[PDB]
Amino acid sequence: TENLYFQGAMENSFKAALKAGRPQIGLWLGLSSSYSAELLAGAGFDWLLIDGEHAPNNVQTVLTQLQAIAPYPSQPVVRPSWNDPVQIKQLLDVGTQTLLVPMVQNADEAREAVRATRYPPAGIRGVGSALARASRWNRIPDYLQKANDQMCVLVQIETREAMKNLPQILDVEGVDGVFIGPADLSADMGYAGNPQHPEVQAAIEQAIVQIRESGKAPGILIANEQLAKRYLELGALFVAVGVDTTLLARAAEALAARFG
Amino acid sequence: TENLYFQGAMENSFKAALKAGRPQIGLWLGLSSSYSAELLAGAGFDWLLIDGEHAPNNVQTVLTQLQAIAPYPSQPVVRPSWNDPVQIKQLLDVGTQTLLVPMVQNADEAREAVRATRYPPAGIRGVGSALARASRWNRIPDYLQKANDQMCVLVQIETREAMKNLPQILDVEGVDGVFIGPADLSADMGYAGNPQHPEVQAAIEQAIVQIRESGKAPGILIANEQLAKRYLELGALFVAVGVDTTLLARAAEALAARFG
Amino acid sequence: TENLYFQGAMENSFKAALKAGRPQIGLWLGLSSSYSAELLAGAGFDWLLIDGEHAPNNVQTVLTQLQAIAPYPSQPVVRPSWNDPVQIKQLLDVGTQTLLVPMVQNADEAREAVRATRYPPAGIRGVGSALARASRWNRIPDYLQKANDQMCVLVQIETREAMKNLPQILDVEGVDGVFIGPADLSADMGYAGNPQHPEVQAAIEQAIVQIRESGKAPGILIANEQLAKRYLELGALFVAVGVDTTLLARAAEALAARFG
Amino acid sequence: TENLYFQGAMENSFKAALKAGRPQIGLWLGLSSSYSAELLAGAGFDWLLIDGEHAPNNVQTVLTQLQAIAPYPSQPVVRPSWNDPVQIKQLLDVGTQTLLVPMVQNADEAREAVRATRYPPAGIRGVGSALARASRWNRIPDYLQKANDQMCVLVQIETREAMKNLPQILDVEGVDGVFIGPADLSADMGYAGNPQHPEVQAAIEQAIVQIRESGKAPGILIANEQLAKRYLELGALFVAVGVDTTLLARAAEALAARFG
Amino acid sequence: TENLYFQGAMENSFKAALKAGRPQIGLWLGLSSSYSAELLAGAGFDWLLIDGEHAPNNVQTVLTQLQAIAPYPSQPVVRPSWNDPVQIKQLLDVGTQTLLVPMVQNADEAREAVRATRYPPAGIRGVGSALARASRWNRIPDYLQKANDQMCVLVQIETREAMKNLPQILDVEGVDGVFIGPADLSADMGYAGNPQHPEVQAAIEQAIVQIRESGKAPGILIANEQLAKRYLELGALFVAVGVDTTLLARAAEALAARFG
Amino acid sequence: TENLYFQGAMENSFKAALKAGRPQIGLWLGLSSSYSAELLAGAGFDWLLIDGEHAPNNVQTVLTQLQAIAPYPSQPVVRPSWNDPVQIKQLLDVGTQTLLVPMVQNADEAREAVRATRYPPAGIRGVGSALARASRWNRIPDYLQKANDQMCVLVQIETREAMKNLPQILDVEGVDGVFIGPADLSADMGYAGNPQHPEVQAAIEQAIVQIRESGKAPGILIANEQLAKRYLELGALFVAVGVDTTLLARAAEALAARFG
Ligand SMILES: [Mg+2]
Ligand SMILES: [Mg+2]
Ligand SMILES: [Mg+2]
Ligand SMILES: [Mg+2]
Ligand SMILES: [Mg+2]
Ligand SMILES: [Mg+2]
Repeated sequence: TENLYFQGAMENSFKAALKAGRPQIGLWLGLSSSYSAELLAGAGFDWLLIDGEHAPNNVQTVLTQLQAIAPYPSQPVVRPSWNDPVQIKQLLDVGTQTLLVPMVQNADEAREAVRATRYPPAGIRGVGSALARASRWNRIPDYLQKANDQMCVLVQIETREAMKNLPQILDVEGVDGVFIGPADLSADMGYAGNPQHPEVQAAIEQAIVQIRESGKAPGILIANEQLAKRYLELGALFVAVGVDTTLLARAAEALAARFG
Repeated sequence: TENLYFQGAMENSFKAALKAGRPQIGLWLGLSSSYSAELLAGAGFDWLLIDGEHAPNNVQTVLTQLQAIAPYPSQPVVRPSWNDPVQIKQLLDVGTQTLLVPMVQNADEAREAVRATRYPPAGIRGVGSALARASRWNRIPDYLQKANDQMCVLVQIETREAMKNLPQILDVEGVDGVFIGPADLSADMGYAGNPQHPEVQAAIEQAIVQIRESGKAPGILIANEQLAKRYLELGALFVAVGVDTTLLARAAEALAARFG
Repeated sequence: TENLYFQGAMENSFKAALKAGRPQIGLWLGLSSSYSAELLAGAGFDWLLIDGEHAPNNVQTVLTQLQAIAPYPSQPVVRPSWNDPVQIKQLLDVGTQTLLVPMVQNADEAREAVRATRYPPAGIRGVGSALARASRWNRIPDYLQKANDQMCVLVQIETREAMKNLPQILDVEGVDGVFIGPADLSADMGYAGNPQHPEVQAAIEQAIVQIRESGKAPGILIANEQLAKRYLELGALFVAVGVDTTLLARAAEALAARFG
Repeated sequence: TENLYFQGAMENSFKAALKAGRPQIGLWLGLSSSYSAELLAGAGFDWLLIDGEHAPNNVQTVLTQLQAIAPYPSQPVVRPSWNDPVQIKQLLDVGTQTLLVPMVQNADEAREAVRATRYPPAGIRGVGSALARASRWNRIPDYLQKANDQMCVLVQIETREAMKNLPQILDVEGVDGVFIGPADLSADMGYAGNPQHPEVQAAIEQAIVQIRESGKAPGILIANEQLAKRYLELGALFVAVGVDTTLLARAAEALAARFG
Repeated sequence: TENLYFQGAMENSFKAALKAGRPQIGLWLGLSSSYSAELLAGAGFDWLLIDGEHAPNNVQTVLTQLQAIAPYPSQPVVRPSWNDPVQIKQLLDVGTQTLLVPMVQNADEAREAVRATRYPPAGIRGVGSALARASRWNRIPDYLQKANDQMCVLVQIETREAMKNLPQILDVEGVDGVFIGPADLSADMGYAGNPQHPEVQAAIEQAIVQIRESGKAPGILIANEQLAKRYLELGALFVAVGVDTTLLARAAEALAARFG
Repeated sequence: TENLYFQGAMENSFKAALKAGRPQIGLWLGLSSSYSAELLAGAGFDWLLIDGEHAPNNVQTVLTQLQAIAPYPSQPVVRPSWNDPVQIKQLLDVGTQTLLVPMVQNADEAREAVRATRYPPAGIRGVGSALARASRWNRIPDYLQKANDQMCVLVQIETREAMKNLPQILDVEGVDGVFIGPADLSADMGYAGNPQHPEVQAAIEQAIVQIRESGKAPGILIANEQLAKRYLELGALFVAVGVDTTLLARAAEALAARFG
């Protein structure tokens, strides 16, 4: 069984599902807890986003959430605080295989994101596999030779500039998905973080169509179910449909109010 | 403003509301996190139960949850793992003023629970108020003289033995409320922790009525809203109407299912 | 896949292996770290002992070690600090199914250990399965009805008194295995925690044989490999053959010495 | 009350006091503990500086110190390790509203500090308010529209270069205060971190006068009471008068020595 | 140097100083922080009391405080939450050699405290020295044979019952010192934790004299310096003269007040 | 003794041993635990590398590992995640005196590493010694004047570019040692992280010879003992001969396999 476990651990199931065009339904994790992460790992989502940008996470809390999530069918995705090669290196060594990189503005930045995930000559990933949960402390055989192909890089387009540079970003080898962040986008477009305006919606839907056309996976986070279904219909392949903090806050609030 | 903060830290608002016959709507906290505790402190509940019996909490995590909840209107209640004077002492020194004591079987045990919370001569509470958050490290004036009166002891009746001893338990001075645990009770009655059986409901209803007629506050945890309203109708004064882990688990499950 | 994950979370593989007379090779975990626990879960042991008696562990660190170990074939066993029903309750709710109970002196104490692990009417286990990782927050169907049968209670015999009471201890229903602690035993016999004396070895051998003849599983911790094989030869079924702190300390020492 | 709490939480009282020219007396927090932070929150200071530059703090320990301090009249100020937009973003999302930015050398850097705190179009603050304690997980109404005006940016001038560029820094919109760091300044001036030299004192006092003249708030940390009063007389508006580690170390040392 | 480090780790310097009649000046540690413990270990105290009774400490935080204090001349003493053999065992295995045991009421209880600290046949201390920091994971040679003699047991007398039993308590072999808790004592005597009353002072003075005449070490905690010197004058040998939380709280308060 | 402790703490024994040409045998610490660090501090190594680049460490876990290691003869060395002046500043303030800086490509970068460790005018180290464990909260006398000379900067050459720039790096004042990272080097040379190729070995041995020739200390990490002895023979002065995670994983694996 250990052998079975290790020859099984390497494979990036999320990446494989995106390549095959299987839509993946996700939940955002901002509770920054390995305990609630495990609870939510059993809810039935295809993927769970561990947010190191907008939730108080770091490399150490990412590690314990990956450990919590590990035995479940739900697949972890991790958002670094920015497109930082050092931070990406550290997240990969604790076992991150799927990265959601915020604020990717152009093809150079997208390329930098991809190269941060890959060992030389294909990138600049630093080698420390004996030390790393990524290789299970060198129990995964041929880890150094197998690692690059199982990395999944998803880049966020969150500004008008990023939207303008989209065709070039879609040309970058190793960018597997492009995620539209509606809150940051509408803010950049002058709608103060509220995406429910026709101009923001048009830019979002056009982008999803262009992304899918290139053969890459479109992604988005949207709490409105009707909009989520509509993005799915247009070809989005990684769609986060809620946020743990929001689910908890709204369920508790609605419950308290039912009792006055 | 510091004088003003301290001369109001002392006051037990939950105990005052129970004495006045104001019904208090509660949420159970099993997430064991100061982060989600603060989030839930903003939802509008009268009280929040920090569970040290059935959730992975200790004195240390109780402390950080009390700190998180402090500026909000919601009032903290703490459940020790058992009727243990040592643990009760430690919970009180970190600032706990309202205790929900599990598995109180008779009047002697209820009396022991009360005495654990009170300084001599009215009890056996150990003195270390310079060290303790309870007195805000001695910034609350005359803490040793004001502490006993602001302690609020709630005892759980969870077995047929406990239900038989209810009249005597209710005669114990310092027992402010009596809480029925329907799952433990139904388990003891032969229904395996499933309270939705006529015999269990009848015992619960009779106990609520009996508690309230003796001038004490009846308490209960119940996830079913219609049962909750019925118990409120009957005179229950501290009613927890959901559990954070359950709210979170069920909302995430339903969300995932809506997308298949 | 979630249904499939849950309908297999319930099953105690260690208990099943012991019942079938399959010898189980174990490693003791005193490092008190979810990080090294995961590392050691990949090494190939049948079972890992999370020590809450002689290592700085608590319910909280047990929980994170269980999460770390979960996806691996190695099965977790937990040692509480003593035969304490409250601590046992808390360990079970975080997901512990196999307990190694220290200093069990007689059949009454063995019976108390068994009853602490079982829901009424077969025991006194407190009910809080909505809150607990044990039921995966109620995602395991019919948890309350399936829990008792998957509990595996191992009792330590560590004194001459305990050895005398062995026949009666072995007659206790629910005692699945009997573990001999050679250090505590030799200490009680007047050999100061050093088990390598003929009189101690003879008592150990006789107990192993006696345990196995009664149809129960004999257990032991032994760092000496040849003694371990001998005890296996004699019928021992759960044998811990080293301790993580010792493995680490001795390998580092020998390495340093090779370089002067 | 929840409504009252939220419509009350948004307001930056420290910023309002500085605009009104009310001098604010502060204590530096380097103990990196939510426990001692709460203790010191009751001491009567107008503000408390949570030091992420010279004390072992990070985003997570800042969060728990803010939670500890929250119910007290003392107002939190947070120093990031440097003028880092990513780190500033993370500190703001956990609820930081007043920032003390070290090593601001010129007006460009001061402008970058200001823009890191503001949502587009006024800055580059990333939007993730559903996830954030800053908005109380979206319970503060109109958070996105109200947030920019409640941010308070204080910049540190700590070198001869910064002193030379002071007139231009004072022209930067959104810089509410300018803090002189005497230890770093004297070091840059060739006095090895000791500010008690006439040339350092002259540069400090001249700067305080120039700062106040521009209508912005001068600030400083000084352990000497006589110098503190003298800086206050010259118009300094945010003056930290001690450091928790120093208060503790000196009180304990003086106590031990009194007993030989 | 490792041999040299280990052959000096074993020795209890506090116990040796008490036996020689050298007065030891102490500081109480309620901050529950390994960081402030190290800071205070440099202040010049003979001993530091890590409080597990009235401060939010556990075995885990005791361990990190012992590690922090280790390289300094100040000697650690640990107070368990009560006279509990299980907790005492766990405290000893993490390296505690000097215990201050609260609420010892009679000679039987004093004897139980002593026996909890000693390996058979002189006591009931459980054997797990390979796992324990106490033996430095077996690097201290002949640990099992040297441990008992380096244990130092101090018992608190805190009630009128305890004062009556003092002669018998003092006849217990292994009781190295007797500590009077003036707050608990005055509370029991009817003075509500306020020891500054003639009757309480007289009982304290008489006990100090009685303890010292029996050849044992008298101990006390007292924040008032002149009372401390008086008790020293009378023969007290372990005298804690302040509390870290109090030192910190009072220095910060006085500082704030000097600035209004 | 406090005086003795402080006037003793300042001295960098590792730096002194390198200047005197005493070879130093090391162990890498990737377990990221203050507990196992203390265990390994007693194993007999001259130095221990706390890895903040490839192990999940941060400033806070470095701090607790330094505290754990402090009383032992083994000397701590710390690797930051990169040549980052802010991170270096924070590591120095918690007490790091010996730094191993990864990915130093040229003499400019080496100079930046050196200047990050030194107070003005010799570098850009920020001054906050009252707050810092580095000065023992200002108990080390003349800390500001003594600190620069006790800093020990070791730079890693890990690419073909770094190897080409070696002569210039060796000319940089304050670079005390040059460490070859074989895994990163062979990766850069096209051998995918496996250093056991003649071309990698030749580049390594030539570099060691050039380093020692310049009068600076060569260093390396190598798990093969025969290669370690061979690098030592050529003049390497800081040689790490194993990794804690590897020692633990391989000892546990070999043990499990001996029992089938
Ligand atoms: Mg965004
Ligand atoms: Mg119950
Ligand atoms: Mg034993
Ligand atoms: Mg400065
Ligand atoms: Mg006392
Ligand atoms: Mg490297």
